Amino acid sequence: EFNSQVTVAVRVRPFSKREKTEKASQVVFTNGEEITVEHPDMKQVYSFIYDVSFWSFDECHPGYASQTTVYETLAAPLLDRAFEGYNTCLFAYGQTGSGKSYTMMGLNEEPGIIPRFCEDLFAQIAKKQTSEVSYHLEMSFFEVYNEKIHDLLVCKGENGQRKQPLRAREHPVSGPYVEGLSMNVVSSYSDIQSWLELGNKQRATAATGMNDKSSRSHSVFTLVMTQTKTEVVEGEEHDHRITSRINLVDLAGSERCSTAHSSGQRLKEGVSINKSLLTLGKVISALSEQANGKRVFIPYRESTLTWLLKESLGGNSKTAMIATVSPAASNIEETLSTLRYATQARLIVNIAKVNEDMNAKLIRELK
Amino acid sequence: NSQVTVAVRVRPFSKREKTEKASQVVFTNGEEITVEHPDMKQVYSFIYDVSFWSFDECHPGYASQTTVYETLAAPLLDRAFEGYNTCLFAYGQTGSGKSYTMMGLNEEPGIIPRFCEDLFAQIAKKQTSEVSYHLEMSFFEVYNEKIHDLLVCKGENGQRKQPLRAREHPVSGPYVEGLSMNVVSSYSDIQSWLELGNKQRATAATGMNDKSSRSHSVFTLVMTQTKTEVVEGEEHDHRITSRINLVDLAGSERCSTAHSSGQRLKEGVSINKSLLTLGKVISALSEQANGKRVFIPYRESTLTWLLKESLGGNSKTAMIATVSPAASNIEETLSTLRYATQARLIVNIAKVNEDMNAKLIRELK
Ligand SMILES: Nc1ncnc2c1ncn2[C@@H]1O[C@H](COP(=O)(O)OP(=O)(O)O)[C@@H](O)[C@H]1O
Ligand SMILES: Nc1ncnc2c1ncn2[C@@H]1O[C@H](COP(=O)(O)OP(=O)(O)O)[C@@H](O)[C@H]1O
Ligand SMILES: [Mg+2]
Repeated sequence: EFNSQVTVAVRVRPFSKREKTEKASQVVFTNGEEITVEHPDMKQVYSFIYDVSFWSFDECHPGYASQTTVYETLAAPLLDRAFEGYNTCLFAYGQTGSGKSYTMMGLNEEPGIIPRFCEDLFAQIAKKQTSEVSYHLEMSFFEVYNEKIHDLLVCKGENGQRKQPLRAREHPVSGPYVEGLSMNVVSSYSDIQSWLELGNKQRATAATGMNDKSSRSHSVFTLVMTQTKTEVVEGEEHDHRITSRINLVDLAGSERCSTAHSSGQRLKEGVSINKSLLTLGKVISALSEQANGKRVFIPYRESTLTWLLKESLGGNSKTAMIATVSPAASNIEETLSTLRYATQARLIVNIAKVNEDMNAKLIRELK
Repeated sequence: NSQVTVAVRVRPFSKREKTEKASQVVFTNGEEITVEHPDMKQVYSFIYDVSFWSFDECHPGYASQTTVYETLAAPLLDRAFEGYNTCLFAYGQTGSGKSYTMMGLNEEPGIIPRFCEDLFAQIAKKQTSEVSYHLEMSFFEVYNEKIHDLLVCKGENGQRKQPLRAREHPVSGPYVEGLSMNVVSSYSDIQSWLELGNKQRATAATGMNDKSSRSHSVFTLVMTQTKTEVVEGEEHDHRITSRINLVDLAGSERCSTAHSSGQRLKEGVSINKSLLTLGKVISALSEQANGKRVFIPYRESTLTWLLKESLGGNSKTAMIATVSPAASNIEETLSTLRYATQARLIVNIAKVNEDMNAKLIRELK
């Protein structure tokens, strides 16, 4: 009966060193909810509406959306629903050097969404930690690189090459998953921060022409929260459990080989990123046409990313998209591709449900 | 016209099998003998007339020492005083607790002492100085189809086990030629002779324990009840003789699990043959009591031969089987339980033990 719509949001980034050296023009203007793109040639103007818009272009102009603002507007509802008993997903999308990693992870003195999410989660837990409710939290953090899966939260052994790949499998009920994945327990913010540091140090980064710290890999942060609660029953208590999966996803960029001066491994990994975005795009185009009566088959098996995220793009999750765009005029068509895929993702509808861990057993038939 | 009163008696976990987490295989649901294979390959069911669930105290029906005596042995005493013969067989494997079930310990005593004390008490109560009761006793063993007396001390030799032979008196029935009969008046007089005889009984260290019986044991009480004559003349004219028999058989002992070594293979065969004959006799008597014409094979074993008159006519026969509830002794418990069933066994399987969430059907119905 529920049909949860996907929460699309947009973030305009300020000018970069490259776009200031080449004195590129501003074309992405905002008025609040709406985002418009006045082409330089002045032959046509496009405009798009979204649930949420962020304008980090100027640190002084009114309407400046900060890390705390994007958090409190996007992630806090997802935290409320995750405590309610829903699965949640927040995934970034955009081009190279557009503010996806800065938006989600952030830097040391400019945190992104992930640390704030974990911090507020643990705060609400410590503030609701009664004997009525117990809380158990597991985390995983993994990487997709040249269609191979990798665990980020391990201390690699010394060798000429030490990256042990994992395999993806399909459980008939739970859906796709990764076999051999470290699921580490967490009690408070400190362990989370240490694991995040280890993961962001093990992640794949390189220096390319459009970002010196360009992530060469998709990154997924999974939190499994199990909250146990009681009901006065014929015997002992502690007989309700609610599980929730929170998937925070930072993806890479399209990376045109001409601008991004690339030869060898960068081309190779870059090409892999291009094949991962093409598949993802095709899955967001088929999910936006399957929510309009037309019947379509979503291709999730053509990429490990979309295969693992089968349950988030569709299926059972409350999901949100952060499109990242640059205001320069030298990237208009790529910004527009991002905005068109975001406006199509707006039309996605999922079926989110409470994970009472009791269906078909006894209280399903009570109900 | 009397069928056997077969009864079973499960024992509780001991120290070793409670420490080593040996799981329970024998359970109770009113039939009180259901065996769930630990792999749940088969669920057997062993309906019995009487059964004593001495597994854990908190269950209703914890059959204690007093319970088993007052239930199964005291009728044999009330019947002995009626002028009729009785036999009580004890069957169990090494470790089931047959000794603690029949004899008992200094605490929580057993069938033998309860029977003897109640006998002496009822005698002293019914005694009038016009009626009198006299008790003599004998104690022998059957070994490799041969007879031996247990109350005869032996001298200096390798060993002095002399064989006696059985003979049929045309009226008194079968008996042993050369058996020692000894008078008694109190339970110490019996306990002394028993602690003497169980030292000369046959025992050897086989594949099971070093103290495992390899011979059947018969303990016989002969009771003479004499009443006087009021018409005129001699007393000793109204005499009633009763025979109580307390037997202790050995184990079936399969050779597959115990590579018999020449002399441990001559005793297992004999025991296996005697148990088969005993089973045929009991099944034929049960079928007789339910209105059939059959023939009881007394003659295929010295045991049944000498116990003919105690296993036929107006006599009372009981058999108490002792079993363990551990999964370590499943092959032995099923053996003990199959040799005791005078009915049809019921084997089945269905994994309803764990319906996923508290009897799905109660609300899915
Ligand atoms: N809102 C912002 N304020 C200040 N600097 C920003 C902002 N957004 C992005 N940047 C800068 O731009 C770069 C973003 O690179 P990154 O987001 O990692 O690329 P990608 O999104 O392709 O992974 C960083 O060096 C960061 O300092
Ligand atoms: N029904 C019972 N209840 C409690 N304890 C028992 C029971 N049967 C046996 N036991 C304990 O286990 C032992 C009995 O085993 P035992 O008589 O040595 O076996 P067997 O007589 O077959 O050689 C005794 O030590 C006794 O304390
Ligand atoms: Mg990045």
